[PDB]
Amino acid sequence: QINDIVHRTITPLIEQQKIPGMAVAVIYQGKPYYFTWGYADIAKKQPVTQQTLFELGSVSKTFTGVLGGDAIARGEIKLSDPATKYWPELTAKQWNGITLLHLATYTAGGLPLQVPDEVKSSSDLLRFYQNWQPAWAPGTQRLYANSSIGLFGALAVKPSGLSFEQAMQTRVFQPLKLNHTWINVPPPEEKNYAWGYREGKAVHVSPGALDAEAYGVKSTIEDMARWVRSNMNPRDINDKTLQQGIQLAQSRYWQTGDMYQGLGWEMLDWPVNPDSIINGSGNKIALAAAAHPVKAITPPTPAVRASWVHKTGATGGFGSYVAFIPEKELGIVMLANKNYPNPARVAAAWQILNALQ
Repeated sequence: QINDIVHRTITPLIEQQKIPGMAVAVIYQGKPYYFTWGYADIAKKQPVTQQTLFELGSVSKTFTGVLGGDAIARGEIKLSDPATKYWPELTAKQWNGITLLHLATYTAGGLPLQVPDEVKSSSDLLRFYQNWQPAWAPGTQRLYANSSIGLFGALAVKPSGLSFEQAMQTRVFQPLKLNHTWINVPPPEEKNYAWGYREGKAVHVSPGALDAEAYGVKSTIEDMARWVRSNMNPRDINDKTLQQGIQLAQSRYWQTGDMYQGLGWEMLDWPVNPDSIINGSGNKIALAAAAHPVKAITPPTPAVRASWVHKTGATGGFGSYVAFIPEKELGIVMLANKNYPNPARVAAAWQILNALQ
């Protein structure tokens, strides 16, 4: 049963990685199953519950990709639009030919993993992009980057007239009944906000430019189970543009190695080789490992049901992982208040979902 494989996998993982608190949801034949361990606050012995909020880190990129997909489905943007269409002050010559597709899929030509920590004002942000010099031509190399998809999210909402948070709330969170999912945790919900732990110290994510767009969502294990269900079976969503946007986020725009780049989501063909995904999540020590040549998929392949769809995410004090297999109606969410190595997350998720086929 589900309980046995979950306990048999997560209990050693928590011990090996010294994880202070953890929540897991397994989605199995259209129903969620929840598990919690440990503490949201170690000192106060406040337990992790199904209402504890965890920082999703870069799992937030799946929300940004879906929000962008919804804007496409609304007719507000196209991925073929130039980035300058929505930010005309981006007059620097290197931006000719860079599209929203490039920003969304990390293929603009070497935008850096992090926005520099010295970027504080909007003028600081404009100068950063104006001074950026691409290492490669657009649409040739994938370099995973907050400064890339973060800007995609910020520009994707410009035709709506809404802020990124208002757009995300009204167009994604509220239609899917994610009523305990936040970019900015409101004061009444702070009692539910777990502490993250980095080297035994309690921490929360630090402010940064494009934080909301790139890594800034906090959510419960229940809302994330609903998130996985909605992305696994979009045809069950009654909001047409949101259903379409969810589908567009699992389209395959680029191929590199064994994986395909969606909007936020990343996909591999199912059945998936576990070494392919465990190794693909490892630490990229060498510079060359950060850039991957991409093959254009034109037109993009519409969402393939026989896929392993997944995304890792971390902040200073949290580590999260989401994966699902639409063909098998199977998925998992793993939220922890410690940033522990990605390969450990993927291996545990693999063992659980493999046992449930």
